[PDB]
Amino acid sequence: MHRTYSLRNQRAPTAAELQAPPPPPSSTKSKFFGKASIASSFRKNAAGNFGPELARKLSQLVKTEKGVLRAMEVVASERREAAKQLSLWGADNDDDVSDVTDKLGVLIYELGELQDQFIDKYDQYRVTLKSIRNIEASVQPSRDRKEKITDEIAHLKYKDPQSTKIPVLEQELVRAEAESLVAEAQLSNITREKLKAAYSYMFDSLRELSEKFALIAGYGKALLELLDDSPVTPGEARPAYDGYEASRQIIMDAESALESWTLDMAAVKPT
Amino acid sequence: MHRTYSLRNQRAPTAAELQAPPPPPSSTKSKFFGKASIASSFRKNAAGNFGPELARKLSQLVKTEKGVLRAMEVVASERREAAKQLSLWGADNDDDVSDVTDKLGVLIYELGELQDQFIDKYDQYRVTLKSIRNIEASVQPSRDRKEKITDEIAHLKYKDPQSTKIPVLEQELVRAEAESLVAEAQLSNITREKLKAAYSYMFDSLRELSEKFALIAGYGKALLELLDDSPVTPGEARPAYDGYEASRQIIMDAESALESWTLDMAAVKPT
Amino acid sequence: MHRTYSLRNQRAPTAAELQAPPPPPSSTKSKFFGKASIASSFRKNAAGNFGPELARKLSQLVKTEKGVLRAMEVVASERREAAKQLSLWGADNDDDVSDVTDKLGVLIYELGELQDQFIDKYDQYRVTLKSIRNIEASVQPSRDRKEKITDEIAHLKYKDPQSTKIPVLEQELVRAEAESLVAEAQLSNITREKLKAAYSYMFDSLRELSEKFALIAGYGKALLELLDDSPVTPGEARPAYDGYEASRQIIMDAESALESWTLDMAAVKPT
Repeated sequence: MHRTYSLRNQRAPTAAELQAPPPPPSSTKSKFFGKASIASSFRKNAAGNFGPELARKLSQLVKTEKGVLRAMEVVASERREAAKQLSLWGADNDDDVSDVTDKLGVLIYELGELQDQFIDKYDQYRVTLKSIRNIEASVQPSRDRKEKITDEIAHLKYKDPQSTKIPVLEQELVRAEAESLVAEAQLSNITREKLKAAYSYMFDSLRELSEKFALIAGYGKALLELLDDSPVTPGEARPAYDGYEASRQIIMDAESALESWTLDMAAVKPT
Repeated sequence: MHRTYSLRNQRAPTAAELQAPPPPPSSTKSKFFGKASIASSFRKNAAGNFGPELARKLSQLVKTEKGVLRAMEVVASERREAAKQLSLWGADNDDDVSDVTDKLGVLIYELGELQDQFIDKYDQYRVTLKSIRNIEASVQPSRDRKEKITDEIAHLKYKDPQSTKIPVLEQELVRAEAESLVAEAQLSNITREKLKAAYSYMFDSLRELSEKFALIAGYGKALLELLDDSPVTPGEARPAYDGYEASRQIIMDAESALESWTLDMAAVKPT
Repeated sequence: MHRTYSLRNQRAPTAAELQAPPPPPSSTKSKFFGKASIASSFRKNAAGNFGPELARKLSQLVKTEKGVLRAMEVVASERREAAKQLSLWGADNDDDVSDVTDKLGVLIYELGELQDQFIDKYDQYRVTLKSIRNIEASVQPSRDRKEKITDEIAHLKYKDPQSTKIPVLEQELVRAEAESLVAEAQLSNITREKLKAAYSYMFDSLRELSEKFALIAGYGKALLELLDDSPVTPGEARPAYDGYEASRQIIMDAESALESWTLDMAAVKPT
């Protein structure tokens, strides 16, 4: 992150914040738990309660992303209702506002739909995180077997070196040594390859959602241009709205840029 | 939106979907209400229960966005925990994975922080939506007075034209006519100006969040390049990690592009 | 401070830590309040209980440094006892150890004495912090008078513009305006000059204590050179100690460098 050289928690303002000062904190700071009700919070402790020690963190990790999915499902679905209600209010308004508002509802509807595709790809990233969780949890019992083996041979050797079980326990240590070694190496291999692929796919989904979000946001700015802000005095009639086809053409250009999106092209060019 | 010429609900695939087929639907389709618990749903009906008829839709609208804010608050805060837990797991892994993972946790932390600023600006857009709700709700009683006036004069005229209250009720109709006319005109004025300003600011916040999201996503892709996917065979040691400063420099370029973001420049260029 | 680009609290190791790994955390983590008993903690809240609002932070600040002084008084005095007890143990040991140990006790005694001078200068810095506290606390009642004045004139003007007290209250606002302005300007002046002088003197005391600490520490390292670590086998006598004058001369050089310390010279040369 970006932080200032001060004991204060507040960081240095961004160049974007220089032009527009940051708004006051949101008035939705509920005086409650604030973390996806109670069942999710109790579930969070349950992952580390009765799971393998090695995979306890991963058992939380994959399921924690389910909390991301469930919360984002509400965001996508409930914001979808906002587009429903927004375009509905356009009726009890003048024609110019009605056309702009319901068109904005279409654009927000697209915002929600793209979000839903993002949650689907997010689920796929969660699924492969579950897969690496599964193999790591399968590795753990071998570690259990190995430490049990060295514990027994150490205890038996301490008791007496003439025990007949130590000749076979020494080979059992070598047994488990090669046993654990082969899949410890592939555990690093599969973790590296799967994490790289999963997060490359996840960031690909993030880039897809991000650029689509930006394209609709900018074209909504162009859509908002057909919104007269003239302060008409009372007693005088309004000229009739005429930008019906102009807003219609704006959507067509939006759809044209929507259906012509390939990963080869990218307006965002990191340095 | 984009839909195909078919009675089927499924739409035509996007060019992005042509390269990568869409993933299967998420496994988080809970068999429950699925809309921000029950209190929000019961609250949604309450807005239209005991409110002014004109502002019933707006009373829902501004408060519905509070449901967006509350749900997004969970998303921002609970995904923030995912960055916490992800970087924590980097300990019980090789050094290369540890450096990449905790750096990814930093980038996701920035993702959450930018989300929080988005919710703050979203609250401001909700607040001005509350303001237009307030004035429209203040307009409603005049409509109540006007229809009551014409109802009384019509009923009195039907009963008898010689009633002494009709001479003053006729002027009362003109009274309320000019009364309602002046602020009906400004109601259209303030609704148009405030909606345009609020949604221009909201789309400005959306563009800000979108481009910042994309910048961090792309630089995370560059960060992921320092992740060897070589399938090392068991029994052979690994060369030591060396991309400590390379990943450090990647963040510096990310911060440099982060602190040098102005609305004058925009990589996204709509056609 | 120096922190790493990770959500982990642990920072990047220093170059000094690279040569010598950091030791495990101290075993003195008492399961108690741990902040200078209870009276100091209760006193800390008392400073902000019944004090002027403007000087509440400074009233804590100057007195908080008394907590530094009281705690450092214990450190200086109780470590002074450690030098007493250390040199005492030198009796029931061989002559070589006895000479080295009691000489080390002398050096630690000097360590304590220099600490005491540091606490004295620390008290002076605390005293001038009390002085700026006093003047700022004296400024506060004028702010009280000014806001009371504007409150009364606003309330009286709201009640009626014909009130006879408003003609004199308007001049009273100008009265307090020039009143507050003259010492607000000097408040900034005196705060800047006094804080600069106090912390320059405080850092001068810190530099004095620091370099004296280092000089005694290094000469103690030279003193420790007269300490044979040979593993003498049992049954063989030891050669008699002879470095009596060598350790005596080491102290003389230490005292010679001690009495020849001027602020013009400084081994520490910041870049």
